[PDB]
Amino acid sequence: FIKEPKDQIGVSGGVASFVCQATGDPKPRVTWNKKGKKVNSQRFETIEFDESAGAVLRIQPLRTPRDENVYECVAQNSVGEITVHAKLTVLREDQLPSGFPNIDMGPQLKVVERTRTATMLCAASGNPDPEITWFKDFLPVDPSASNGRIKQLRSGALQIESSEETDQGKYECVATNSAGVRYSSPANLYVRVRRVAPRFSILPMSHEIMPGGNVNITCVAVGSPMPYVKWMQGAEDLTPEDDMPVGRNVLELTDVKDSANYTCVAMSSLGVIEAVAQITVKSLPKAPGTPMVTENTATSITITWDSGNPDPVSYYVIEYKSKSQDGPYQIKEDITTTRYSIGGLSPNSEYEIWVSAVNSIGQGPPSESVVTRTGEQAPASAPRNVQARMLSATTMIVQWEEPVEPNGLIRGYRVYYTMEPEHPVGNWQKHNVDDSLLTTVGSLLEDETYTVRVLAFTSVGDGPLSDPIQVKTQQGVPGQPMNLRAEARSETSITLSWSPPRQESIIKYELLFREGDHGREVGRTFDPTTSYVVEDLKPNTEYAFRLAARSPQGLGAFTPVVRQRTLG
Ligand SMILES: *[C@@H]1O[C@H](CO)[C@@H](O)[C@H](O)[C@H]1NC(C)=O
Ligand SMILES: *[C@@H]1O[C@H](CO)[C@@H](O)[C@H](O)[C@H]1NC(C)=O
Repeated sequence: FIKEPKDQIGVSGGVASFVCQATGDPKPRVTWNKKGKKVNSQRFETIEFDESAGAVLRIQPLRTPRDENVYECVAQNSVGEITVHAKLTVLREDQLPSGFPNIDMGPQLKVVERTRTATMLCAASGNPDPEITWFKDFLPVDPSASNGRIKQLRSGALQIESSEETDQGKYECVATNSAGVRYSSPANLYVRVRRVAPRFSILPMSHEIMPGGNVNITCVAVGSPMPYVKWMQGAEDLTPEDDMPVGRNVLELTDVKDSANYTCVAMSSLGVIEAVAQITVKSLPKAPGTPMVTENTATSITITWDSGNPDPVSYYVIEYKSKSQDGPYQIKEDITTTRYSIGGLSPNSEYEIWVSAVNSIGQGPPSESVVTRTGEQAPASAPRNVQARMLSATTMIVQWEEPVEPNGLIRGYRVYYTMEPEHPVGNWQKHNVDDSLLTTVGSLLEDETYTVRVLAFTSVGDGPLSDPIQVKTQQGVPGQPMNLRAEARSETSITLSWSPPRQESIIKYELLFREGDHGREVGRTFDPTTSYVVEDLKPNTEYAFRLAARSPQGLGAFTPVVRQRTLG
C-alpha cells in the first residue's frame, strides 16, 4: 500500500472520499467492503483508477448514524493479501467545534483556453488552519505527478500552469484538519479549443542575389492547431521530420547559381496553405535596342539609344567599324548616358554602329546596328600624275588621276597655268572643269615653257594644288620627265630614277648636276632608261640634279631641281 486511508470526521449532508492504492507483482484488483461483504447502497459509490489498482470510496450525502463504520480496503494479487481499515465519523452542523473547517470561498465555474493557465480558487478557515486537498471527477489530484505544472498555493488556490483537454472536469476543494473535513460545492473547469485554420505571420520573401550568392528565406505560420512549417522545391520537400520546427522555419541557402522557386508549406490537421518566394539570380543585361543618329559632321557621328533594360545599367559600350573599308572594330567604354558623340572619324565614310550595356554581372549582347555616313570636306590631297603635252603649236592637253583623299563627292577640278611661275598661283590663269580627268587649253604662246598646277574640289571647298609640272610649247620634243627620285646608293654614289615616258621616242637623256649650290655643272648624255647611277661622288655632301629627254626635234623640258646627298 503506497497510500493508506485516514480516519475521517465529516458533516451531515457533506462528502467523504477514502483513498486506497496498492502496488506490486502481480498487480492487484482492490475493493471496498463494510462488515466483510460489500453491502452496497444508493448514496455510496466506488471510482476505480489505475486499472482497478487503486480505488476511491465516495459517500454523499453523509448521514448519521447510518454511515459511521470502519471500512475495509481489500488488496490481493497471486502472491499475498492484506487489508487496511479506516473509520468514518459523521457529525451534524449544530455539533461542530468552532474550529471546524469552513469554506469561505470555494471554486468558481471557470473557462480558459489551452496552454493558458487556470487558477481554481479555494479559501478556508479553522483552528488549526486547514490543509487543502482537491478532487477532480471524484478522484484526488497530486501536484507532484504533474511535473510541477500543477501546484497548491498556501493562500488557497490550485494553479494549472498549462491547460490541456484532460484538465476539464468537476473540481472539489477540501479543507482538512484535526477537527475533520469539509468539501466545497463543485465547480467545472472548461478548457476550450479554439479552431483557427493556419495563416502566415511572415510570408516567404522573394529575392534577387548575385551568383553564389546566399540568402535566408524566413517563413512564419500561425494557427490552432499551431501549424508545422516545411520547405518544397516543386513537388519535393527539403526539410526532414526528425526535428521539423513548428511556427517558424528559415531556409539558409548558400552558393546559388540557378534561379529557382521555393514553396513554404504550412500544414496542420485543420488545413494546408502555401506561399512561394522566387529566388532570381541577377543576369547579364539585354540588348540596348537600335541606336539612332541625331547629328553628322565631317569627323563625327552622334547618337542616342533606349536603355533596353528594365533594371538600371552601370554603363554602355559602343563598338563600330568603317563599312567602307571593312575593319577594324573600335570601342568606347564607360559611357554613362544614352547619348554619345563618336569623334575622330574620317569624312565621307560610312560606319556601322552597335551598342551594348554593362551591369554588375557583366556586358550584355549588342543592339541591332545603325549604318550612317560622315559629312563632306575639302580634299586633303592633290590630283596625281598630272601630265601635259601639246596637240598643236598653241594648245595643250592636261590629264590627271583623282586624289587619294577627296573627303567627298568631287564636283570638279581647277587648272592653274602660266609661264611666269614666280608669281603667286592665285594670279595665274585658271579655269574650272567637271569631275572628268582630262581637259585642253589653247591660246598659248608658241615656243615657251608653261608650268601647270591642278587642284580638286567638292561642295565644301578647294584641295591642295599638285606640285608644279611644266611643259614646252615647241612640239616634237618629249615631255618633262616624271616623278624624278634620287636616293643614296653608297657613301660615294646616288641612284636617280623616274617613271617610264609616254609614247614619245626619246633618242637620249640629258642629265645635269652640281656639287651643292656653287659647284661645277657636270653634264651627261646616255641611252634611254628609267634610272641612272651617279658614280664617284663625295661622302656626306649634297648634290642637285635635273633631267630632260631628247627627241629628233630637240630637247624636252627639264625636271625641277631634285637634291640628294651621299651616305653619311
Ligand atoms: C542566415 O542565417 C545564418 C545562421 O544564423 C547566419 O550566419 C547568416 O548571417 C544569415 N544570413 C542572412 C543573409 O540572413
Ligand atoms: C517560378 O514561378 C513563377 C510564377 O510566376 C514564374 O514566373 C517563374 O518563371 C518561375 N521560375 C522558375 C525558376 O521556375
